[PDB]
Amino acid sequence: PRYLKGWLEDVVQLSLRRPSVRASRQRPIISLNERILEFNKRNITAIIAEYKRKSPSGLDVERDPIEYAKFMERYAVGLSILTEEKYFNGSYETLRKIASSVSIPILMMDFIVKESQIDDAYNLGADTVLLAVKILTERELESLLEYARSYGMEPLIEITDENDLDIALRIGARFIGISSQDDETLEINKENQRKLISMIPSNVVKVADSGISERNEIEELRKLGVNAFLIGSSLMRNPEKIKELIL
Ligand code: NI
Repeated sequence: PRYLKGWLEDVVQLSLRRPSVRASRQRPIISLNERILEFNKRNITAIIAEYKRKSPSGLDVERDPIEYAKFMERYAVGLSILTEEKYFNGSYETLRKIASSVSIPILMMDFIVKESQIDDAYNLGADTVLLAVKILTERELESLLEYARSYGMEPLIEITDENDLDIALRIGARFIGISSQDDETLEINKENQRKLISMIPSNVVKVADSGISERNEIEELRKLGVNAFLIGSSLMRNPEKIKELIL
């Protein structure tokens, strides 16, 4: 990984030492990016419901993961399942129960810094992973995209700024997540995100996460070409809000 400072460095250290998993996957890769494209065809607002009990931003909730995934199976374009343990309270069991029970696309959200972690997603039943430009070297990014591509997964590559975009495009990314939050500091900038989004080739599938709770915020973002929306906190707190966001 890159040399990092502070909480991010700590989590990348946790992550290098994370025990891998052994399981045979008993389900297909259901492609998150294609389904998002499919919901653009039908003009259905395409929302990735995130399941996370905790965030470094101070969310701290208990709720049943299986009931949540099931409720979201009906309206979500896919699910994002936090598996990082220390800062998000996630776990691989959560992903495994979640993947066993629904048949919409599932993304594994963690801090992937080694191949066995992508192996962990596949064996647990996730259909794709998030990669962070910001914690990987360019050679690690490229080869971890190649490695996820080899289980037939198109990874979601997170960019926070323009230098991230240049590295992402160069390494071949076609599925890009644009974060308003910078993870190393927790600097939130929604104007920086808007600029960044206009620079992305028309040919990449674009996912946006702010801290989205409002329908107008989704609408603005769609106008700029954003294909799908990663929404966590507000749906952790009121799942049924999803209905009003999809309408
Ligand atoms: Ni991130």
